[PDB]
Amino acid sequence: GFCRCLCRRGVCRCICTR
Repeated sequence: GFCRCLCRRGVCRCICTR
């Protein structure tokens, strides 16, 4: 559904999510 840098306030996760 979305493949970008999922940056959360404390942890950044750049992955590929449906």
